[PDB]
Amino acid sequence: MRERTEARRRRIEEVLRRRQPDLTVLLENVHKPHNLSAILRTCDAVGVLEAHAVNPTGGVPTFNETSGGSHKWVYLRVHPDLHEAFRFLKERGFTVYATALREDARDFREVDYTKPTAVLFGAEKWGVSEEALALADGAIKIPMLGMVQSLNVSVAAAVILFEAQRQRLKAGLYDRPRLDPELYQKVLADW
Amino acid sequence: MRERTEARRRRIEEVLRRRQPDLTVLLENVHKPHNLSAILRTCDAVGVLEAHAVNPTGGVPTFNETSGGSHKWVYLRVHPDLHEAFRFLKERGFTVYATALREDARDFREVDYTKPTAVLFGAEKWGVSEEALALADGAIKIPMLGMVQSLNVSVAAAVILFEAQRQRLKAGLYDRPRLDPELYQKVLADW
Ligand SMILES: C[S@@+](CC[C@H](N)C(=O)[O-])CC1O[C@@H](n2cnc3c(N)ncnc32)[C@H](O)[C@@H]1O
Ligand SMILES: C[S@@+](CC[C@H](N)C(=O)[O-])CC1O[C@@H](n2cnc3c(N)ncnc32)[C@H](O)[C@@H]1O
Repeated sequence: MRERTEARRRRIEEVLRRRQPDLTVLLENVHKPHNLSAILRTCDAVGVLEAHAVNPTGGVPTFNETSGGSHKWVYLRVHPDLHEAFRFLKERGFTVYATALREDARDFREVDYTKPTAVLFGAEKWGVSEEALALADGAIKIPMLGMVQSLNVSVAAAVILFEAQRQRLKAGLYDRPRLDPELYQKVLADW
Repeated sequence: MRERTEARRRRIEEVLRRRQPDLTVLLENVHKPHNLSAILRTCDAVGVLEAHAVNPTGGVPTFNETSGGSHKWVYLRVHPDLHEAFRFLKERGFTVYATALREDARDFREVDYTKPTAVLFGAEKWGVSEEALALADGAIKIPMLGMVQSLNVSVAAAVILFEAQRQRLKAGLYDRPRLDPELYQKVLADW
């Protein structure tokens, strides 16, 4: 009885209480199942409730590599195209930053991730599309101090999301629930 | 002539001038070529000169996934076993922290990465060995605020190395060269 409630029940709610409905990622054409799986695992670790994608892993979400069965816990909304994904996020109050390898992008640590924020990541071989850069509210970049031009996409997603995790921990966002009662009770129900 | 010198020559030295001889990683039994490749790409991005491993990808370093040909730039020293890798690092003044999923590990952001530091990472399916934990100077952990217990190893390596990159950028370690003349001229030679 308490194994059923004192454990599973209590730990799941504890985690649900740290879910951030206003922190997310938009994945544009991320092709490799290992990147999709690792990015969702990272989303779970920083409390992302639902992630977004356009054309993930061929068209249908496909997992394999990481995933402490992370896709079991992080919702993944797939959009028909980039404009719909942006319409969806903007209508919900998100500021959307595209990640870019351009030298004119803003340093990723200078963004305030405690505000509703969605960060867009692009295809492994060629990055965020020109279309996506045009839609975004700004472009951000992670400093590269060596010879290579870019990081693995899952890695870039983690560097940015854990800076968001750092800021929100300090700001105290994880200290109290941030899901309305209906949403909360509804996700509590699935988990 | 200037394409040969003004470009290749100048950009390579610029990067060599940011290499950190006293910041590294020790990879214990990291099996997947995509993790090894992504971790070396991350090492390049934060200025790691040489990385270390015991039993990488089956025994012989094997790359495939990431690598802006990152293995072209980051030296990888493979050791016969864990004790030799530790002897090698300790004799050189490194403090070695093991990464652990234990709840008694220190928060990774509370480590001062501006001192000579080596961070040890373990096998994808089961983590750092009990032997490695016994050898290490301390254990550190990245906060996990969701349902999953761990992050992808390459992801964990990047979260920790970019916190090191953040601290060293502030401390000004990347602002001046930190390689002795012989080492510098020698790596300059290969690149
Ligand atoms: C292989 S990279 C970009 C590749 C593209 N062929 C290029 O050379 O611009 C994949 C992706 O990496 C990202 N990304 C990689 N390194 C990054 C960095 N240093 N800062 C910000 N985003 C980064 C993008 O978001 C995108 O999802
Ligand atoms: C799949 S994980 C650990 C797996 C192991 N089966 C376990 O459950 O403890 C691979 C590895 O992840 C690391 N690692 C993963 N998440 C981490 C976190 N939150 N903090 C510190 N190290 C982490 C380790 O360094 C190691 O290289």
